[PDB]
Parts: sequence; C-alpha cells; structure tokens
Amino acid sequence: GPVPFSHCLPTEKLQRCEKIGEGVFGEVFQTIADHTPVAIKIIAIEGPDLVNGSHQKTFEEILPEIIISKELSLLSGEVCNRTEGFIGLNSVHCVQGSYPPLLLKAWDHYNSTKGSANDRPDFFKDDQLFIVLEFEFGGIDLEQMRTKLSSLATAKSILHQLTASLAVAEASLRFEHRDLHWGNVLLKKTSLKKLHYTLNGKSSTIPSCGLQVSIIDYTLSRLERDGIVVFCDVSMDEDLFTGDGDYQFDIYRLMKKENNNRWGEYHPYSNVLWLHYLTDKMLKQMTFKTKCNTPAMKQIKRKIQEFHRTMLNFSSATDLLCQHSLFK
Ligand SMILES: Cn1ccc(-c2ccc3scc(-c4ccncc4)c3n2)n1
Repeated sequence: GPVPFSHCLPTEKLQRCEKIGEGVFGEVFQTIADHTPVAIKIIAIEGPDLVNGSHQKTFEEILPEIIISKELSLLSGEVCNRTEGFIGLNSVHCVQGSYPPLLLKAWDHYNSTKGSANDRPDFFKDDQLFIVLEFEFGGIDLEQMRTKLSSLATAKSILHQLTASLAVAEASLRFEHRDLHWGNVLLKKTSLKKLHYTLNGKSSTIPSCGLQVSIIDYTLSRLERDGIVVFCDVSMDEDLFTGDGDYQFDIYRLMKKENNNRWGEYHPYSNVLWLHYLTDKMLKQMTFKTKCNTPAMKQIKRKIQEFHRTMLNFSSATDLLCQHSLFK
C-alpha cells in the first residue's frame, strides 16, 4: 500500500524542488534525480476537504489519468505506432502524509514570484493520500513561449510534431486529447535535427528546428484498448461549454456538436479542432523573434495560412498527417 513522501522525494530531491505549475488538480514541481530534471505532479485523493475549491478525486476517479499517461508514454517504445511526442511517465506512487514543508517552501516562493490561484497546501493531515506522478521534464508551454520562438519555421515543426503524435495515438489507441490548449504543449531544446515517428509501420522524420514538443494533461482525454474506453464524461458538465474570449472555448462547443454530447465515442475530428486552435494561436497570438522577411520564409507562412484555411476539412490528425500538403 501507500508510502511516505520520502520514498518518492528523498531529502536531496525535496531540496531541489521548484514549483513550475498548478491547477485545481494540485501542484507540479521540477526537481533533479541523477543529474536529470523531472516534473512531479501531486494530486490529493480520497479526502473530504475541498482543495482549490473542488472535491478531491477518489483513486477510481484518478485512475483514468494514470492509465492514459502510461499508454501515451509507452508509445515511445512501440514499433508500428511509435512517438515520443507525449510526456514520458517515469513513476506513479500513492503517498500518505502531511505536505512536506520543503514543498511548502517552493510553493511560497512561486506564490510571491508569480502568484497562485491555489490554496497553500499546508492543511493536509498525516493520513492524507496523494498520487505523485513523476514525468520527464517536457520544458515550457507554448503560451509562456508566445514571444520566445525563432520564426514561423519553428511554428511549422511544432504543428508537424503535434499532428504526428496525435495521428500515432489515433492509430494505436483511438486517442483524443480533447483539451490541447497552448498551456498543454511543452517545448524543450533538442540537439537532434530530425525527430522520428512510426505510423502503422511507416517511419518518417520531422525537422525539429531545435525543439522537442511534449503533449501534457489528459483531464478530458479519451482512448481505448480491446474496446475498453477510458474517457472523461462531460455530457452533464455546463461550465465547460459556456466560456468565451478565446477560440479555446469554441472548441469545447465544436467537440460537443461533433460527438452529439456522447464522450464515450471516437471522434478524432476533435484532434483536428485542437490542431486548428493551435494553428490559429501560431498565426494570431504568437510573435516571432524573426518575421518572414526572405522568400522561403513567406512560403512557410502561406503554407501555415493555407493549413489554417483547409485543415477543418480533414477527419483526423491521421488524415492531416497523411494527406495535407503542409507535411509533404
Ligand atoms: C497527466 N499529465 C501529464 C502531464 C501533466 C501536467 C499537468 C499540468 C502541468 S503544469 C506543468 C506540467 C509539466 C511541466 C514540465 N514537464 C512536465 C509537466 C504539467 N503537466 N498531466
């Protein structure tokens, strides 16, 4: 059964913890094990207390996120349908105890530097259960990189990586992310010039432009094996479908329109919608350190604009990857 925090986070690992994200779900810390950054996602479960204004998940209610995390991580090791484009999962632990004071330290630093929407997680008792997910460190989200990318060539690499990753997960797992807003796309330096994927036994490469993309956050995600479907049933959620101020909140409505409010079904067109929303962010809200000044550059720009105009007439990330001119 469950282990103390110290089994996941021995002192040295606790001491190098630094907070890098948060949600209603809980907290994400970066730390170092064997000279290697990792991301620790910590989720309180099974307790009656509100956390960040919401009821804690049960073990059952958190299983889907663990299952989907695992399935997508394992694609990096598969043969017919292989991608590294989802965040690697290193380990999952069920932990019991009060929140480590050293994590409160890191939580405070973050709250005074960047400010938190969360409760200070200091009210947990020594019986409190958490799930600790240890992920590879995927880098920084596209939203925080709004002003940080080199050029629209980078934008194309990112759309290519995302399209291939989703297409491999479509082919393998009948996967839909269902929440791939620009907070859920992480970017990391790679020295690899070419990134590799395999779709239904056919291997290809994507120019990195120095970035490795990692997809994160499976809150809303859906996939299946041998006809067992893991999905988040939002048929009755009301809030999710009433946002505005961003194309993001249209996608929730366009998904529900596409799937007739049946979230158990496979509608890979949801992945096309999210890729459309991301293409839209690339063209409208990203600002690049270099514009498209030279001929070849304006070419790429027109191709991404042509992608923006055309991609919604494709049925899946698989259909885009295989049939869209952007990728040829
Ligand atoms: C199921 N799942 C897989 C990753 C995630 C997630 C959620 C929120 C946040 S906020 C920051 C990260 C993160 C950053 C860097 N490297 C990995 C994860 C993050 N990761 N959830």
